Amino acid sequence: XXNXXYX
Amino acid sequence: XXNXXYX
Ligand SMILES: *[C@@H]1O[C@H](CO)[C@@H](O)[C@H](O)[C@H]1O[C@H]1C[C@](C)(N)[C@H](O)[C@H](C)O1
Ligand SMILES: *[C@@H]1O[C@H](CO)[C@@H](O)[C@H](O)[C@H]1O[C@H]1C[C@](C)(N)[C@H](O)[C@H](C)O1
Ligand SMILES: [Cl-]
Ligand SMILES: [Cl-]
Ligand SMILES: [Cl-]
Ligand SMILES: [Cl-]
Repeated sequence: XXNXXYX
Repeated sequence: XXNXXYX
């Protein structure tokens, strides 16, 4: 993970 | 990707 979003 | 670094 480590990313974010939101999709 | 998804991992990091820095090499
Ligand atoms: C992770 O490194 C890339 C280069 O490969 C940069 O372009 C990017 O800004 C950097 O990402 C940030 C944001 C993220 C992905 N949510 C994490 O918090 C990382 C550690 O920092
Ligand atoms: C997403 O990350 C930001 C930056 O650290 C926090 O401010 C935010 O609280 C966080 O979102 C929470 C709530 C969410 C979107 N429902 C998910 O549970 C994420 C993983 O954590
Ligand atoms: Cl994560
Ligand atoms: Cl992070
Ligand atoms: Cl999402
Ligand atoms: Cl690197």
